[PDB]
Amino acid sequence: GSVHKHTGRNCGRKFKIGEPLYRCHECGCDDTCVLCIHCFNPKDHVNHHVCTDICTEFTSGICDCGDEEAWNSPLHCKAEEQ
Ligand SMILES: [Zn+2]
Ligand SMILES: [Zn+2]
Ligand SMILES: [Zn+2]
Repeated sequence: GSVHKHTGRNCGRKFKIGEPLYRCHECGCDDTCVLCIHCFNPKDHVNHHVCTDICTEFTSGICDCGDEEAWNSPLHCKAEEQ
């Protein structure tokens, strides 16, 4: 897979139509806190309650990975791995 890391800053990537927005009940500050396909690390959320929403004309936004206000726990962005 190809990767473009956002290290030392937030992701902020705008979801493309059709993509999942991931939320985690445990990690999210609230229900508007979301991660993109590039960032969501399944390892961070094994014992967690995760839901996806799907990007449409009316459901969109930007990825909160790297924005510390959005998360209760340290996230390990998927893009940073190898
Ligand atoms: Zn992202
Ligand atoms: Zn990320
Ligand atoms: Zn989580």
